Amino acid sequence: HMAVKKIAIFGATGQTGLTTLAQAVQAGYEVTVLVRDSSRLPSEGPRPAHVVVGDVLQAADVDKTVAGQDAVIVLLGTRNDLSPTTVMSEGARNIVAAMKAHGVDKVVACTSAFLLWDPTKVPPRLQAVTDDHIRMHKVLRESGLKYVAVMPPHIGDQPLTGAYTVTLDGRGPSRVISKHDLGHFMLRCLTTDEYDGHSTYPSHQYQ
Amino acid sequence: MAVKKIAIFGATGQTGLTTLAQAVQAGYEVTVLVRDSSRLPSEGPRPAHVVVGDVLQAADVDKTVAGQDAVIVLLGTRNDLSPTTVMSEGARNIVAAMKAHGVDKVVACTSAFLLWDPTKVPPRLQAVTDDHIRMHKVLRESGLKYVAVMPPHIGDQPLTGAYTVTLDGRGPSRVISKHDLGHFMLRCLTTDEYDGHSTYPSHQYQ
Ligand SMILES: NC(=O)c1ccc[n+]([C@@H]2O[C@H](COP(=O)([O-])OP(=O)(O)OC[C@H]3O[C@@H](n4cnc5c(N)ncnc54)[C@H](OP(=O)(O)O)[C@@H]3O)[C@@H](O)[C@H]2O)c1
Ligand SMILES: NC(=O)c1ccc[n+]([C@@H]2O[C@H](COP(=O)([O-])OP(=O)(O)OC[C@H]3O[C@@H](n4cnc5c(N)ncnc54)[C@H](OP(=O)(O)O)[C@@H]3O)[C@@H](O)[C@H]2O)c1
Ligand SMILES: CC1(C)CCC(C)(C)c2cc(NC(=O)c3ccc(C(=O)O)cc3)ccc21
Repeated sequence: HMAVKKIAIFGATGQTGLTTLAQAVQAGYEVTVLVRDSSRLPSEGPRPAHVVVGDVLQAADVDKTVAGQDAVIVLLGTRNDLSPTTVMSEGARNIVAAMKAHGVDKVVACTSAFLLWDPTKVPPRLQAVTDDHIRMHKVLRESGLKYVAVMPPHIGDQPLTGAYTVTLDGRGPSRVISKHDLGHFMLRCLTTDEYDGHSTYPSHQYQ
Repeated sequence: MAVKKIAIFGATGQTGLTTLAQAVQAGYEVTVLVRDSSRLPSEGPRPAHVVVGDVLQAADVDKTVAGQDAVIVLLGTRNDLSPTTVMSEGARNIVAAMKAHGVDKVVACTSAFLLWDPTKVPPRLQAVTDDHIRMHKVLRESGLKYVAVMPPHIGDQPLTGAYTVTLDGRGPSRVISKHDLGHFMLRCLTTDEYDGHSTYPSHQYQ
């Protein structure tokens, strides 16, 4: 019945991206992914409708990915690399410009629950990556787009439940969210305007 | 000192716009150098003088620095991904103009990266950070009374006037509102105590 039907997913080959992609395909979305390496997509796994091979640091590649979409999901990250980086904030800059040029309004983007923390209490080893989450959140907040700021705590390997808590504009009662539940939530944000302009912290107790 | 007339370079950026607004509200006679005056707000506080030009033309810079009591430098080129000298070349023009016109006080903003180990700088920001360093040395070698403002993350929180200022080192917090940052650049015009120092404004925003 397709109010939102065509979506771009950035970071679809990552931990959360892969299950977000699987869930999106099963839910009937027509998914376009931007991937650096097509081999990162599972050969047996569910196939997106459209693959763009390129880099989020090329405006041209982002433009090709955002063209014609109804909404954008952002799950960019640096895997376990804790080095100083601007890939997420610069990627978000390109995504914002592409959305504005192509008339896409809705962006659901994952940073981190550390953006709800006292900034001085972030573990030093995570500060470089958190610094770029901060830069990225500022890019998206200042864009004027309909931006849902997803700020998860630890991403785990527990099941899909669809039963997690969503805390608005503050830290939630648990310190973990499964990658499957986080992906479920990213997609849920496509079906409602209630989180637009808010920060959201999904979390759950797996039992 | 008795600072009434200031030039602002970089007035159309995010920090420059609120520094300009606050300077006009406080009563400074502000001159700005802009490439396109349509980039200045049509409403609210407006500067007293507008020079149309850019910081890479020594004549435009001389026209902007002439007659001033102090200079505020809010130049940026963080669009740049690879070696660039716009900021340091601009500071060279500004220093030459201040010397020619007898202007002694410069308050310039670079980045708190200049107070961190260089391995803290993200690779795609190293070029702009390298030119921040070059601009800082151009101003440190100046012999002019130079306050180096080296802020951390610049946020959009409302003005508080309650931030802390750390001297020659990093402070406790890691963010400064663009409004508090502009407030501090203006405060540097009212005192000698920061001259020849690096300054790190920061605050925790409830
Ligand atoms: N407990 C946690 O792990 C945790 C907690 C809170 C927040 N976070 C944050 O949550 C977000 C998602 O985490 P995650 O574990 O699901 O992600 P991830 O496994 O790190 O995957 C990151 C995705 O971004 C892609 N990517 C990186 N650079 C790219 C580039 N230049 N161009 C195009 N794509 C690029 C990656 O592609 P490749 O496959 O080519 O590498 C990958 O698909 C991250 O930002 C993370 O920092 C994680
Ligand atoms: N973003 C951060 O979190 C952060 C943190 C620490 C430090 N800083 C640094 O603080 C400084 C200012 O902050 P910002 O973010 O507000 O900068 P910004 O938004 O990028 O503003 C750039 C300003 O620089 C002027 N400019 C650039 N090249 C010029 C040229 N040839 N001639 C004349 N003017 C020129 C521009 O004037 P015209 O447009 O009229 O040409 C413009 O007003 C920057 O250097 C930045 O790197 C930023
Ligand atoms: C850089 C990266 C991807 C490396 C891997 C780990 C180390 C896994 C990681 C962990 C977090 N954050 C959290 O795990 C977390 C947990 C609870 C709260 C909270 O209680 O608010 C907040 C944040 C953020 C980024 C990262």
